[PDB]
Amino acid sequence: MAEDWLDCPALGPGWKRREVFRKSGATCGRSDTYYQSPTGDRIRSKVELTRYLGPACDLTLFDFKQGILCYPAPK
Repeated sequence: MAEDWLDCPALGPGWKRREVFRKSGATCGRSDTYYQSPTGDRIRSKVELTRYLGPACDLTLFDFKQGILCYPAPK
C-alpha cells in the first residue's frame, strides 16, 4: 500500500519525497514527483509546497524530478 515514499533530501526530514514513472519506463520516461507533508497535505506544484511549508523550505530552483535545488548567492 504505497509507492516509493523515501526520505526527502532536498528539504530534509518530515517531508516525504515519492517519485513516479521513474523506475519502469524508457531511459527518458518522464518521472513525476509528488511530496507528502507531515500533516497530510500533498503538493505537486513544487513551489506550491514551498510556500506551504513556509520560509523553512524552498524549491524555487528545486527540480521537481531530480530532487535537487541550487541557489547562486541568495541576495
